[PDB]
Amino acid sequence: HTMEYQHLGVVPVVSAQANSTPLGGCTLSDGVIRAMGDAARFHVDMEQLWQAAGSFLAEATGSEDACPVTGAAAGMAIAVAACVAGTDGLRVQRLPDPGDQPNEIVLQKGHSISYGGAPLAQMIALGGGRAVEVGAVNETPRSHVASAVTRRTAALVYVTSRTHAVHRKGVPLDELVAIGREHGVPVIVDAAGEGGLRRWVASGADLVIYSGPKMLGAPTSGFICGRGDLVAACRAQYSGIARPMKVGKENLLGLLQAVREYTAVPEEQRAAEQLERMTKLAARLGLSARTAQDDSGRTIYRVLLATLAEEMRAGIPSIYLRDFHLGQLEVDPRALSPDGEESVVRRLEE
Amino acid sequence: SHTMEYQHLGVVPVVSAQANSTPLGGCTLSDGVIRAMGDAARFHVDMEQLWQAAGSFLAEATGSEDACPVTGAAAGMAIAVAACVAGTDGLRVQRLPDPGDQPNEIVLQKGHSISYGGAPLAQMIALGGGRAVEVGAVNETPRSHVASAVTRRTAALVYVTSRTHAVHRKGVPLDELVAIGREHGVPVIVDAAGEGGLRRWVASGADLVIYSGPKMLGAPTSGFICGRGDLVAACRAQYSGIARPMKVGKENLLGLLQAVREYTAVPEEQRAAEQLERMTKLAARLDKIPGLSARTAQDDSGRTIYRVLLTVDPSAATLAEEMRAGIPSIYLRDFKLHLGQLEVDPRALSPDGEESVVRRLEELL
Amino acid sequence: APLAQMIALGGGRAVEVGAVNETPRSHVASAVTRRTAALVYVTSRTHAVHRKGVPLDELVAIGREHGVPVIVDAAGEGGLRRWVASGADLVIYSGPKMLGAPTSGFICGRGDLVAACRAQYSGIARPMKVGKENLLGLLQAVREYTAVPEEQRAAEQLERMTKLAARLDKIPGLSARTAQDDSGRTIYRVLLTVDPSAATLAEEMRAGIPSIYLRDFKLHLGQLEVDPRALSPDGEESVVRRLEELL
Repeated sequence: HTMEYQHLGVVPVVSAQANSTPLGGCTLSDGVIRAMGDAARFHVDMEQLWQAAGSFLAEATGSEDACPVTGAAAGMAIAVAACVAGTDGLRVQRLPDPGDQPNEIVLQKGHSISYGGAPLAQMIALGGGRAVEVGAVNETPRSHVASAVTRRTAALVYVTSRTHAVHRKGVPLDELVAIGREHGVPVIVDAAGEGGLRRWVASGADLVIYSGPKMLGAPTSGFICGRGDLVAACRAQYSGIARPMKVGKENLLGLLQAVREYTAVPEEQRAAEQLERMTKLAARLGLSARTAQDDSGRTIYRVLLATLAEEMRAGIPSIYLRDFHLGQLEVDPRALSPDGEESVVRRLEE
Repeated sequence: SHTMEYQHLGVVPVVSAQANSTPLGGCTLSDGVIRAMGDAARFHVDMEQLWQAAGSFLAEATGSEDACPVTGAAAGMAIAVAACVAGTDGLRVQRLPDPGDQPNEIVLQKGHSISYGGAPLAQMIALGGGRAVEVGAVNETPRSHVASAVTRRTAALVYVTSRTHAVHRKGVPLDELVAIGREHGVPVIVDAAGEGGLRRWVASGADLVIYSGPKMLGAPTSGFICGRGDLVAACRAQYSGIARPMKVGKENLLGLLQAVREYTAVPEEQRAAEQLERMTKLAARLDKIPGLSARTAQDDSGRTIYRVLLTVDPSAATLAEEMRAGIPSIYLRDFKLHLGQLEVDPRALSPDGEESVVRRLEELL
Repeated sequence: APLAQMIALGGGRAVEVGAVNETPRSHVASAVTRRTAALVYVTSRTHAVHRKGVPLDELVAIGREHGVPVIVDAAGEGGLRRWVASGADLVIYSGPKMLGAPTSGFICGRGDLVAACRAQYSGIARPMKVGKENLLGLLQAVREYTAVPEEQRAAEQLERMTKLAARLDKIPGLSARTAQDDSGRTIYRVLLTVDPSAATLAEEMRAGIPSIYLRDFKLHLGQLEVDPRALSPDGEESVVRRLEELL
């Protein structure tokens, strides 16, 4: 028979911590799987595919254009390269050496996150930029970011995630946009796991970065959308530092099909079905189990429950819970199958 | 509820008579490979566990100590270089492309300074924290020159096997680079992207060998680095660093494993025999066209690949542009346009693709 | 001695653009700045590589746009006019290669830059002495070269190799055929196919009583080539006699 996980000794795991990269991202629907199989059967003009894919994702996000990438980590490096080197093919070939181009990338200290143990500054460095962090972890004044922009500044960076980044007393996105529009400096937004496809582009940001597997139900993929001239600069880096960040034709069609399925389901029906499933789940679960919405203010509902964390990950159905400061644990339903939901209750009884 | 297809985007499939080119989407996949990608998409797995299991699989097929999947040969060069520069130290991995205090000079022959679809090999070296030190000239590189360039600041030697993209005229063969690497304790990195042999390149003693999936193995966008167990471990560590944006989906990896499983079941003597008879019959059908002279030609570099060399005499350059602009877009191998010739490569040419070449050529002569 | 070394002797610094298998036109144009003194182009398809590169006429157009001269290495070219006709400012020929001259050569092209070449004989060209005997030999060699049409030199060479290829194909184990130059030039050689060691056969030819040097550019393909450009009629018989005495 054809190769499967069982032939490798790899046992499937249960994910109660959403679509994390160390677990393979997300599982794909039948429609996305069909789209990847149909794409694998033909040769196509990949430049013609990227243009059509850009137009599709542009309409989905209300932006001028879009450029597919492998994911948000690549999207940041490529967006930085686009702002530093532009479309000039020689400068594309020279990166990460910026030559004489402005390459300072300004961000709040509280947004100095890491991509699975890889610093955001490393992605900035891969695109030829030099990260310039301003302010402190607990506070960054607006004027400090404004005073950081000089003739050497290539772009500003903002991280939306309230899970990885600190936003207390920092600089919100609208103030960064006004700063970028004041100095004529692009604003790059890392919206890797955001469910909103339009609100981040609507803020005026020049480039917005989305990760495919996190919320959109796509395979390993992603895209950068925003201003047309800068998106063209993003595509130009595939002759440079983005060339090893290879996006296959199968992954790209899977991402487009996943966006089609994601935009068809109303966001109001996604929360009600998720709350009713988690409210009933909190009743089935000693132990203090309750239903709690996202503490950062999102339409995501989990079950608010250290030694038990290591125990659930080692059972016959390896269950990975959400461990985001001791206190209590969380059960994220974004990647929880109906079988995986009953498997959680069956193992927790032990 | 119709799924997304190429036609929905306005993209029409093309006919490749120039093998599995990246700009044309790599290669088409068999039903078995397609099935493997779909099955891998239906479960979450420990990706660290999957990378170990896949590593042992690819190491066995290539006869090496271990292997590390990658997105392709371009990523494989950057990761292999990073492995020799930063090693397994997590902070060092996080700080690339800055090499810090580690030796980072990467020695290669001038003739091997190629580019991966625009992106030079020296650029991939720089992404991995290295600095390219090119020795010799395109038409000559003495062995002594390469050995005199290896110092305490040298992190790796690089060798490129492709006789299509690189140049080997009066250069330094692989076995001599291995001997130089062994004398100085410097690893040897081999770009064997489109090689058909899975074992001979590891068998040279090279420490890291790089294969691209879509080229010969019929895999989806993917690849792997195989070789010495300690340096393969250093490759996996780069996925916490410069390899993190070079993501390999679980579907692409399982497709690659199924592609290798199917590739090792068909002997190379059977693939060449069927290809020789398929091009001999195709060359006869084309030679009958008025003005065109077609003959079966073995690969100039010496490989067991057979194409149809088309001799034009009535414009060979204009004929290739006419073939790409037809209703079925057909891409011929125009490496011999300066000689006034074209080539029909079968490596990506379906049986129906052969008829398209004959039909389009007949409708234009 | 690399071309980049010759560049450094002339006070320049080599700026190599692109890759061996590809160099886009835009890359070369973006590398030309106010600090660029010249563009260099090498015609030889034997020693240089031109796969997906920048043709000479495009380098000329780039040079004209930036006011930067173009230097052409046409060392072994047979055409005396076509390379100047491209608009290149300086074109370089080597005497002994095709013109039958003694050790010598010349640079031709734009009058102002040719004058600057002569001035270097008070500088880095002073050790590169050209004897009055070598120069007159070169002039007489060009006089004799321009009197024989290229269509007559090729015809006699084609018939000489066709008859030689037949005499070699009759040798046991050796397959000989007349082959035009792979790069497309009007030069004809005899491609020798060995099947019984092609590498050992060339070493055997160089170690014979008459030392014979074959063209071993196709040793990796298991082939050898008999080039006639320096092969006297008596030299042909030596090749047949030595090959017969070893098969």
